[PDB]
Amino acid sequence: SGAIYVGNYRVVNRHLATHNDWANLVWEDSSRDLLVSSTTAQGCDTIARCDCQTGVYYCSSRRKHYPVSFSKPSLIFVEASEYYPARYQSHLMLAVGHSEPGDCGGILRCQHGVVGIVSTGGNGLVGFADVRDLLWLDEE
Ligand SMILES: Cc1nn(C)c(C)c1NC(=O)CC#N
Ligand SMILES: [Zn+2]
Repeated sequence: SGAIYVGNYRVVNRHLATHNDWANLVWEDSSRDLLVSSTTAQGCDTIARCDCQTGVYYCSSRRKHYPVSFSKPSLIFVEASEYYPARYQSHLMLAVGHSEPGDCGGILRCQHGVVGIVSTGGNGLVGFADVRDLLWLDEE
């Protein structure tokens, strides 16, 4: 589980979005496993705006933050999972590391702030849904 809280936005894995999230929808994209809902309270999480391929992620299934190298966001074939069929997930970054389904929503952070959230895993790879291209999370 886990979210990003920036301005009047809450950024969650689309597959973990609540009824309250869908009742307060701003933007969702199934191909990226992202959903953004409206917040009453201002958020102050800083979104990275950068090209970084090094950072740190939170892994709930180890209670540990791990430093990783990761690929730039891309369209990647992800084995069938419980919530998406076998498919191209878009805007996905991969790193060598541990992840289990409930790690979804752990933050990946670089020197510039929040890069993304844990979304895919298996075969020793963890995938993160990028948010750095979502420039509108900054404004309005
Ligand atoms: C973070 C992660 N690690 N692993 C092994 C898998 C399958 C995931 N993602 C999901 O299961 C999301 C769905 N459906
Ligand atoms: Zn960065």
